[PDB]
Amino acid sequence: PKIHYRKDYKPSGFIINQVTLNINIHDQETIVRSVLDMDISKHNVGEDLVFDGVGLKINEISINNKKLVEGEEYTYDNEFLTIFSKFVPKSKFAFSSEVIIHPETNYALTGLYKSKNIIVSQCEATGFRRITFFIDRPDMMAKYDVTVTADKEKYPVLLSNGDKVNEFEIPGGRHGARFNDPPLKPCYLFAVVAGDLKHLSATYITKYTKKKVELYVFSEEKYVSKLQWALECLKKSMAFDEDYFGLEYDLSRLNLVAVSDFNVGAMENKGLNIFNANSLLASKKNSIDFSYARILTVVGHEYFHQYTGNRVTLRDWFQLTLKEGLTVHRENLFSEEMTKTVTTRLSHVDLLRSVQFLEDSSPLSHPIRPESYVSMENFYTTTVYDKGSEVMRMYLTILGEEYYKKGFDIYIKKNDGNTATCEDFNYAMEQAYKMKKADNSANLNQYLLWFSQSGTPHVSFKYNYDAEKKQYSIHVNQYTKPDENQKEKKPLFIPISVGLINPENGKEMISQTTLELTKESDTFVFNNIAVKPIPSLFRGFSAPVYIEDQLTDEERILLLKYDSDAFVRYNSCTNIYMKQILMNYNEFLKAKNEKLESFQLTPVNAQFIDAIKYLLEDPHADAGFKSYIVSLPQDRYIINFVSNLDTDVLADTKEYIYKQIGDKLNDVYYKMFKSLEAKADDLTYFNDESHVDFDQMNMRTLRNTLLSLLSKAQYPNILNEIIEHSKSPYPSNWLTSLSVSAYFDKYFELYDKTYKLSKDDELLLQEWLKTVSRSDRKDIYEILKKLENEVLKDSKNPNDIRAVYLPFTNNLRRFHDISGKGYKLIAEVITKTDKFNPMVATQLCEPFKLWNKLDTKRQELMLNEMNTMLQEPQISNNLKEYLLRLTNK
Ligand SMILES: CC(C)(C)C(=O)N[C@@H](C(=O)NO)c1ccc(Br)cc1
Ligand SMILES: [Mg+2]
Ligand SMILES: [Mg+2]
Ligand SMILES: [Zn+2]
Repeated sequence: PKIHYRKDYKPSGFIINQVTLNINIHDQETIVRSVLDMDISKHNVGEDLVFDGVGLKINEISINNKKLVEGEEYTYDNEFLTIFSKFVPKSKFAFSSEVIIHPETNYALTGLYKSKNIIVSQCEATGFRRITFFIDRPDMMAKYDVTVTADKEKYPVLLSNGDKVNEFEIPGGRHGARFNDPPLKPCYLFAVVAGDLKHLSATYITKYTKKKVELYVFSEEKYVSKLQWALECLKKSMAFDEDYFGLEYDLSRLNLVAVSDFNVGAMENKGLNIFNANSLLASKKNSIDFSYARILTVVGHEYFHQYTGNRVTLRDWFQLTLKEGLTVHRENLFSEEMTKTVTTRLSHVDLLRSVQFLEDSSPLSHPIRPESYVSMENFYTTTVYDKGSEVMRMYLTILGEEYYKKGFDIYIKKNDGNTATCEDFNYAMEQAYKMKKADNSANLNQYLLWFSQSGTPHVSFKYNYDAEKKQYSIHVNQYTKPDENQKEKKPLFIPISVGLINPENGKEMISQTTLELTKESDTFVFNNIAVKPIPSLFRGFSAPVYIEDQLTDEERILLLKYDSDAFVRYNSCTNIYMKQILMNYNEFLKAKNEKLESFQLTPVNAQFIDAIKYLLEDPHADAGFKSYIVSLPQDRYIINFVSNLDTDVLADTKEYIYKQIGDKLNDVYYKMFKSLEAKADDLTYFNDESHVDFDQMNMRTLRNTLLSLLSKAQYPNILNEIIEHSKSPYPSNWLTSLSVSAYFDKYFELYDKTYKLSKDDELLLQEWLKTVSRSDRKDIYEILKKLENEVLKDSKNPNDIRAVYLPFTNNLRRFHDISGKGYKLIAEVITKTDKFNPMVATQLCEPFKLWNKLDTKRQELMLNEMNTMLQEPQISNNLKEYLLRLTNK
């Protein structure tokens, strides 16, 4: 296993100036001819010419139109093409090759592959080497001239980067298209698409240069009517980057293409973005509400890459977070502006503090700029993406909007058309930091620790108030637990957005303030504070940290009701919940350990329940926010606070807490579920695919959340509401009716009903699969078997496999069955999947990420299955490295 190190970076001894491709798609094979106009770089030391080339069938290779003989002049081991230096020229030369590949049987979905009836490429990060020989690394910038030929019947639409400069007929019912893309680009941004595609189109005129940009969105003919929202999101994305960042699109045309088989969400190939179908296609009749936020973010994400990723690219893959973390940040700013709901920001924080915090306290923990990798695909992580985004967002919090836009502009102008590192961005921000602080002595050298230091910082507080002097103090410290990456952790630059709430009237006591914590501990003092305040800390979640507010539940309730910041309210609620959960957990645990005949449980705080009722009944309060407060924290958030987690005890704990709150508020829940119906399920714009109301969708989220609570509680005659719910035109509703019916005898009745509604739409069926997979059923294992035999079968579609299994993995009581059969089931799916798709195989390993946080029995069970997987003779490099790191080997 070759290990690559960040410290070992050095420029290539070679240069690739021009790439001339001929791609020749036939029924049984695809022939790829490539001419590389190359040169010798100043870093050259007469070394062998080594190309990346994975799974290529060599017909012939040449240097300056002279054939190379195998063995005497070169060797090829199906991974590297090694041309001995004595046969390598010392000036400008041309390398050429003709190889054969087979997209039809490429089920790894990397390189060139077939998705249903569409030929499509995926080259990031190391996919281009699976198409032809190349020095497959992002710092090898080249010009591209690409010709694609194919059967005209089967592949009328041909697409690649750049401008289409020629179209021509070919004898035998074939045709060709030539694409010239003069601007330099890394090879992972190369793309090609061939198929019977249908499209929607529009013309966008840029804000400043008034340039006409042709926008095209593609899909297979059957789903062409699901492209409308995507086109709207693209227009929105272009407008936002113009309005916020002052950035216009520089090309004549932008294509978006949806394919059914895709490993991730989408890919930002220059002028040819390629999407997972579930992240581009939607209709109000055939999609759940989440699809609309999903498509908005993903279309937005790929578009913002055009500057942060494409025009300013990476020096090496260790700088991945520079384009991904920064683009997610831009996507988040975009989404918050478009949705105009507080739940947008809350949803990102909810994701980070559950999934990413878990990762960062697991053996897989890494900094957003990793120090090493075996398979780069294994580091496209929530750490690199989402913690990266938070690190990028903190710049904005520190600098403020005005100076952040100035610093960002410096970064773009100074690095446009070039490769860049994380240091380059921090430099640009430091320039704005100097301007803001009004002295050239200020620097952001400490901030670089955010890129290099792994683990989640812990921030705790102590408060003091002197009523006589009207003086308030906030004593703060930070701490990061040592791990396998850093022996000693250093204090980070932590920006703490704070407010001070007057507990008597709920008003703000000070103006907007961001405390800059740069030491291990500090004391921030405030004068002229009339009364003892309740601190509103880390407003907007201003830093990716564990917050320990040290507030009483009384104080947290007051913030929940009266604070102005959405997150702090949300977090105060979260902290009240966590305290309750941890208390009841230990009480349940001690009773189990000591085998007690009787014991007591601490009831849920009555004033807390009163506060929930208060908010729920407030008509001016946000429906989305309401759905969060009636929901306990994510299991993966909770586990970060519990050692040797007994999943049954946690399940017991949650059930007790929900029942306590339900026994008081169920009537309020039902009353709200009925009153929200009119606005939530309004059909006025059901046939307008460009009209999306995120507030209305939040109301539906609240209704479906309340319905779930009422169903679990077996509320009187709630089954009637469930039946009526199944007749709703909105998929979010009638799929909800399926999952909540799990607690009734009518489940399999709705199972068949919803299946018939879903079966004729590829994406809708996959949502149905997720709904079934996540169903709280005692017979879920029998149900999964039914899905495998009747629906899933032999499908190699990642959307299909992930839909069937991943939701089930979050079933706290059933997946973590003490027999370990849940662990055995997924390990079998992982090993099975690994034979044709290593990336998705590692994706299916997500349940095992918390293995060492569980009780000793469940630890042993998970560990056994992972060791079983590790001993599979044909295990991929991706899966092997992932499991080796996860199990600390
Ligand atoms: C769902 C989400 C994580 C946002 C995604 O699609 N990421 C892309 C990406 O960054 N597109 O620009 C992605 C692309 C390549 C690889 Br390998 C992994 C993830
Ligand atoms: Mg091959
Ligand atoms: Mg299919
Ligand atoms: Zn991206």
